[PDB]
Amino acid sequence: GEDMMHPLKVSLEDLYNGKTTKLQLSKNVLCSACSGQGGKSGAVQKCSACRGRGVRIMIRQLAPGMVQQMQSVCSDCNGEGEVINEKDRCKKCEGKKVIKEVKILEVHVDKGMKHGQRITFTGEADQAPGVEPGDIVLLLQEKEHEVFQRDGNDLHMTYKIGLVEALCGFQFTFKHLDGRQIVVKYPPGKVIEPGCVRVVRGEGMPQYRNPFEKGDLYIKFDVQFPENNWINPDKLSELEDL
Amino acid sequence: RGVRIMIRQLAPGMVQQMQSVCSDCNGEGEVINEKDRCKKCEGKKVIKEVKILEVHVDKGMKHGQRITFTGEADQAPGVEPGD
Amino acid sequence: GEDMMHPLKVSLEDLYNGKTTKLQLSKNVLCSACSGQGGKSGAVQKCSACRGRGVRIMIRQLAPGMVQQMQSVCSDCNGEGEVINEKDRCKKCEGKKVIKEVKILEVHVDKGMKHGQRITFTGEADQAPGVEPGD
Amino acid sequence: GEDMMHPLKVSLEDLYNGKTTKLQLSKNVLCSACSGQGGKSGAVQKCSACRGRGVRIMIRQLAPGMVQQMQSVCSDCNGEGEVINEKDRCKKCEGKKVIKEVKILEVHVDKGMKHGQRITFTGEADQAPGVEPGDIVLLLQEKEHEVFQRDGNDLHMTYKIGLVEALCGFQFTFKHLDGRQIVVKYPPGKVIEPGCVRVVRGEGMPQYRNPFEKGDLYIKFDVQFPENNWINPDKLSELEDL
Ligand SMILES: [Zn+2]
Ligand SMILES: [Zn+2]
Ligand SMILES: [Zn+2]
Ligand SMILES: [Zn+2]
Ligand SMILES: [Zn+2]
Ligand SMILES: [Zn+2]
Repeated sequence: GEDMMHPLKVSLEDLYNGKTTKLQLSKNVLCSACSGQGGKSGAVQKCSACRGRGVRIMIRQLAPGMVQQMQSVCSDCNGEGEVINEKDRCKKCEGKKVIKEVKILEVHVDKGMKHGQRITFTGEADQAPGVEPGDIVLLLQEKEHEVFQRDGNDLHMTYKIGLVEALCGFQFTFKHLDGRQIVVKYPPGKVIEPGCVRVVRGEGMPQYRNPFEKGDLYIKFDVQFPENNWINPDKLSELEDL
Repeated sequence: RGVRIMIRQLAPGMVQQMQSVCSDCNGEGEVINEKDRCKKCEGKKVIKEVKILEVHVDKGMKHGQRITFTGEADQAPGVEPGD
Repeated sequence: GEDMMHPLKVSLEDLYNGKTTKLQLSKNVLCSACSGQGGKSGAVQKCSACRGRGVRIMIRQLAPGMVQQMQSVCSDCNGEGEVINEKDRCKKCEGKKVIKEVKILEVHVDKGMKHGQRITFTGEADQAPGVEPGD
Repeated sequence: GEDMMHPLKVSLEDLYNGKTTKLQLSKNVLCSACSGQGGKSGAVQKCSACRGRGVRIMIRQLAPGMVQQMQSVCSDCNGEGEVINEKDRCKKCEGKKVIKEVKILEVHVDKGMKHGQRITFTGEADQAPGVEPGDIVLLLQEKEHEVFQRDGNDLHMTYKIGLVEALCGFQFTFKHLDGRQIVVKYPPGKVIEPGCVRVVRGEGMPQYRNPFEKGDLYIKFDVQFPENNWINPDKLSELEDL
């Protein structure tokens, strides 16, 4: 049978911490009451309606002397070309050989898993009579995150700082993907240039299969200048001297 | 026949037969070479002409009163014109 | 369209406290690339294979002088009776007029709800061309 | 005849001020001594060497039993297939019907002309017997300029300023494409943000055919922060208060 592909939307926190989620899927299963045979041997009859074709040709007049032949799925066998009396299949499928069942799959998203990574559930796809079921393949879709951008195992963020912080040193705090508060300290007497990047080592994403190893966090600094007229002209001399 | 049956597919396995007036004889069922009729009608046996009728409305005429111009309607081959 | 019925298994604690749960369902949606038309007007062709029937009659010999005629869904149009070139529909449906999409429904189970109670999501069932979706 | 295309490399100053330049080109002209006839009527003889083919097949042995046939241009008629005795053409062409002459073209580059603009000299290409000459087409190629980048009729430049200049106002001078010194003044109490753009109106490129109208000059400001440790920590408080 055909494999079923489903996108699983995951956050950066889900990918960092790991996540177990329950996915509800509706799939075709072989009808438990007739084991797909549709019905008993000799219960399966040619649909009289479409004469086994699955489809009926309906004639719609558009104008006198203009008829449109439309092919419609046959109402009496729903396209199957066969009819099975309810008593021979069950009061479930309806000569269809399958029933829609709701299955809950438990999905494990491991630490450090990547965008586009596949989680396969073997033989979990749609069942059909005389067909071995395909797989359900979940495709991991990473959601955009407001603070962090992921590059492989590394994380990138933009942090806004004032001119005073950029020149005189600073301390700031942010929330990481595990919910820890990280305190970043930059010593006085070192300058942060506008757009410059600094690194916080080991505060990136965990490696897949090796969650003890992590990438790095790169912080791009956006240096905010003070507004128009922030200082009296008389004090510009004192600033120049410094 | 004057008409052609054109088949329009609506979907694979749904065909609509539409009757269209035949492009080649404009519904007449016959064709006359231009040289045999003229460069006017076109095997049509008639031409559209613009006629000016002078209409006299007499004093005291009533709403719904009829003014008839005899034989002034459309001409057709082998047909005496209406009014 | 037909309504889709799904059993939602709930515990007594879920029914007592109330519960919000996310249900992932796969449904047929109209193909965004051809708006169900399947393809452009005149892109829809009769399947040559089954001559518009959706099905092919395959002859299986059981023994010399015993042939079984089996009706199989036509491989070339997957039962539709029509074929649409990929370029006329998209590289998605495949002349099918629909695509399987995964939708997440947020389901609210209120306090005191009963066994057999129905929660309806209107128009959320399978879409088909020229058919208003069921619930 | 075929048109001759020549790239003319022009600077922004050339395009702003206008430029007259002399271009020396070598072209084929009809031989003044035989008027292309090659020679007198009956002076033109089939080349005996190549029997009128212009080419000779030379056999080079590569190994015994391996011969390479190479087609070479015929030495005796230089590919023409004909030979004209020197006395019948002149001591110039040599039965060639043309001579290489050096022509100087005066090229006018007007104010506001654009990259890729064509200057055509009609009938100035190579002459051949019984062929009307093609044109010489000069294609203007704008050279990169160290300070200014041109966009249509507008000019762009990057100007570096200190943090003090960005906050307290500044005055600077630059040399324009006409060689004028432009003094740009920015008033005190207005801030220049890093990477912000300002405009000096009417200091762009002149419009082609309308050199009284000019585009604008856009100045991107690159704000230079002071280096690491530029101020004593004790003075950081005084800076914060301002
Ligand atoms: Zn069944
Ligand atoms: Zn049927
Ligand atoms: Zn489609
Ligand atoms: Zn088919
Ligand atoms: Zn000569
Ligand atoms: Zn020769």
